[PDB]
Amino acid sequence: LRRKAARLVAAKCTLAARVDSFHESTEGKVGYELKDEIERKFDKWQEPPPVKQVKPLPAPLRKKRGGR
RNA sequence: AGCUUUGCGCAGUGGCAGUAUCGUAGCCAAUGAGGUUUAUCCGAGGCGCGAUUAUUGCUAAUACUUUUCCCAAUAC
Repeated sequence: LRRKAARLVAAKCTLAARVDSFHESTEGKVGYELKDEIERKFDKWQEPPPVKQVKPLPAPLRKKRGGR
């Protein structure tokens, strides 16, 4: 997942650098929000897979079409 | 006043393929999906789940017997 993470980190770093180039969000709210988003998307990737049901065999046993 | 371009609908005439089509009050996505090549470069859907003849509807093929009429003198 490291390249998928690197793309996201690069995008959010571009956003933070554009934020900082005008010296706005001096205290650091935007960076904290972007880091929180990055961490949440990282946890989503590593979140354990959902519970998935087993499909039983249908039945051991009707008209059919015909054309081109 | 014709000619013509783009996108969207309604149709008609064809051709091609059934290992693919569709759904997504599930998740993520141009504040970036995905990146094997062309990476100080490209640029959209992707994942999971679900339905199924790997889209779905029709149409057709897989049979003859009920009834309802009857006998009689030109005679003790």
